[PDB]
Amino acid sequence: TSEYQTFFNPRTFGSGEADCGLRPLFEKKSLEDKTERALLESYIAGRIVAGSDAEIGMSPWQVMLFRKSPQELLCGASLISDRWVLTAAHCLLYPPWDKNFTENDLLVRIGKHSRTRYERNIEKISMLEKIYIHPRYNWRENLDRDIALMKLKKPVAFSDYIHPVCLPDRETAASLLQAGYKGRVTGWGQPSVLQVVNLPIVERPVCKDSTRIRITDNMFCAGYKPDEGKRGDACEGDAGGPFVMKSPFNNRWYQMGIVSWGEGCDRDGKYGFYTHVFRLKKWIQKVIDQFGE
Repeated sequence: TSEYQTFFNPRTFGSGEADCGLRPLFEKKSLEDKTERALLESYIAGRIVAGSDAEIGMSPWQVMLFRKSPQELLCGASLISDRWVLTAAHCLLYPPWDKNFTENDLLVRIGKHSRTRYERNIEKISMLEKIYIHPRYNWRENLDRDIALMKLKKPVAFSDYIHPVCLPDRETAASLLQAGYKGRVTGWGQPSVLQVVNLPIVERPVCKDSTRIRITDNMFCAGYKPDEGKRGDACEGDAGGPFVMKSPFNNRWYQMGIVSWGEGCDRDGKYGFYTHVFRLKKWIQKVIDQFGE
């Protein structure tokens, strides 16, 4: 009994929205992951330090984006439906590096927890029907509008390990997406299981002051001041993967950001910059509706 008003047409979006952002191995079993209370600034088993290993099923919207041949790990991504996947544009299109991947170059692995171990009946491979990149994606400057959608060849089957994440409404965005609230990034970064780091959202004027890159409203930032030592490293989060927050309103995980880039990954305190998913919902709806059926 946790209420959620679906936003998208299941005809174009595929299925998954009504039950989005509730994890089968956690919210559905009345269980909690080892660090989610830390997002509430509450510490129960001791200060963890830096980032740590995710538990089986902690992040069932996690999607890895691979280059087909030769098989190499390109980026993170997130599953928002059985049919649609979110990622960062520069993962696919980056001219300064002569990077321009299309559907045929790529596959996605969904449901993985380890990496030095395959997963029977657990991880799914899936090919891509089509890639959609924001047309005002700016790679020349600041990575403005760093967001892309990828449609799966065939809809994936949801399991305990595969389940989509929710996308925010105005009210959720207005309330969760503010300084001092904490979010969560995940990445593979030699570590051998998916790493989780929790990070506080940083105020816009401080984000603007940490860098000479022009920061636009299509971006937010999270992390700790260059002062602040062994805390939690934003740069652990793989480019294009999700920045997620738990709504106290309804116990649901919402994807607030797409990991775009890191600032000062060579400092004591690192800041992460994220594509503002809510400011882009308009564009996401536009592509799902045009291209989803």
